Amino acid sequence: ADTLLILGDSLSAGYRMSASAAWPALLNDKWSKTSVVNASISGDTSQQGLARLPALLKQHQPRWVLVELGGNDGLRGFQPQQTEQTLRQILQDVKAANAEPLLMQIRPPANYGRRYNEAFSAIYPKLAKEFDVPLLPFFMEEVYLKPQWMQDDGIHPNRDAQPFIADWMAKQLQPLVN
Repeated sequence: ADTLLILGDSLSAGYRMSASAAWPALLNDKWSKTSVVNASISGDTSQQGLARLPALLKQHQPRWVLVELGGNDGLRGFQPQQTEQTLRQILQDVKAANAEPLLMQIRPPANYGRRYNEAFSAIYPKLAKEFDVPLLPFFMEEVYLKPQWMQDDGIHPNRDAQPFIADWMAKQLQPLVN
């Protein structure tokens, strides 16, 4: 089976829950045909993900790499321009490893400021166009509509949400991984 590497933060690693409870594990279970390797770490900024990428590509030799990063950059002092360059590098590295990067749109909280939010959000469509890659919608948009799937911080999806995110992701990824 080919390998799909998930390079994400808390949203893919699972916030305050075990690896087996996070949606990537459920997806892996749902899929013998495709191996889903979760290389996500709670709190990771795009830079921290990029730092771990080289070893991951060499060790896992993935055919596809889902990039779900950037949400932690704002609070970590990174300007939209820095997030853009970091993601650009990640996409470059993924392609150079003969893997297909699958980028996911990320949306920061509204209390971050319109100036930042507009610039930040624009990063994703720009890179997807620049590298001609798939741009998946932010999976949390659907989760936000179900308070019963949100943890207390109003930021991370809870345990009950994972199976649904896994199904949602399976649907989005199906066409991309054949």
